[PDB]
Amino acid sequence: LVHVASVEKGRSYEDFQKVYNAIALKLREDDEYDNYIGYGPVLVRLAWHISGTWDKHDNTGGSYGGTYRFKKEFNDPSNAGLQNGFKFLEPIHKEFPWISSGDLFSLGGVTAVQEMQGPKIPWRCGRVDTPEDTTPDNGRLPDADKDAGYVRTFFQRLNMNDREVVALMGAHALGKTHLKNSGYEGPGGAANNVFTNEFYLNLLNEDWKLEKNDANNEQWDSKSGYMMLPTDYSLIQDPKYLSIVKEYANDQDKFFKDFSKAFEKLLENGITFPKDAPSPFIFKTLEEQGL
Ligand code: HEM
Ligand SMILES: Nc1ccc(N)nc1
Repeated sequence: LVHVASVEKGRSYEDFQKVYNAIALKLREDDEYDNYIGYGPVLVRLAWHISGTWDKHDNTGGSYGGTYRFKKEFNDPSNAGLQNGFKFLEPIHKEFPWISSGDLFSLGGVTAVQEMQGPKIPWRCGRVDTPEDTTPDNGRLPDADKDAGYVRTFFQRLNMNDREVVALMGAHALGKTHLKNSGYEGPGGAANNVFTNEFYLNLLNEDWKLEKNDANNEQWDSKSGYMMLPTDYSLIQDPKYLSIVKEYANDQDKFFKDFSKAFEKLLENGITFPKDAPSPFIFKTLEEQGL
């Protein structure tokens, strides 16, 4: 099962920078969403969930085919809430109808990370929409009520190692859990629409108490009003994860560089890029363009 990247006909860096810019401008404009968190976090989660269906064993799922647009995947219980991200991107797709769905969803996540002052994430075009019957069944995205061994084994299916898993999880500084979406409630820190290494600092420095929420699920709560999922907290229960948590808590630049690599890899799993494919694009932020 081979998915070969195919550049949208005649398109180049400038075309994709325009799509970036439209996403970034709408991120700025539609600022009220989710009690003024804005759409950044949900777009990052959308990019991850459309990628996280991948299975290295047979190359099913993954970002390439854009299959989130089909009802089976759109209505995955694991994807509850992501409809808000898709609705955000609808006017973008209308303005730029030539971009593939997988390119749009993945570019949304890259744009969100960068516009929230995160690391640059190199991004490659050429995902191609595939038919409805290529949509992966529900149940490939991870549960949150589990322990470190679960997390480790889960991410092996995505070809991610301990350092890549701990780096990716730093995205949980962003946005919040919403009780009605996932059965968990609250943010992981204070700056939840700015991309920082706060997730690791909060894991190490807050006083965490294991409580039940209003959906009768356990989660870890701090008196500052932050929360951790059981799978988040597992990163300080397992000694191998804990060492990497401490590394990223103590080195912002290292976290940014490792996140950027892991997130690009996540968004590109399953895709074969021709030797003659364009190099990865690194988009300028609005701020860098004076826009
Ligand atoms: C063991 C792996 C993970 C689990 C179990 C997990 C679980 C969750 C859950 C339950 C939520 C709350 C959804 C809702 O109520 O709205 C959430 C939110 C989020 N997740 Fe994860 N996640 C995992 C990994 C990741 C990864 C790898 C990324 C991306 C690099 C990521 C990005 C996000 C973001 C940005 C949000 C906030 C969304 C919002 O505010 O709307 N997650 N995750
Ligand atoms: N989205 C999110 C926020 C906080 C935590 N701990 N996990 C996930």
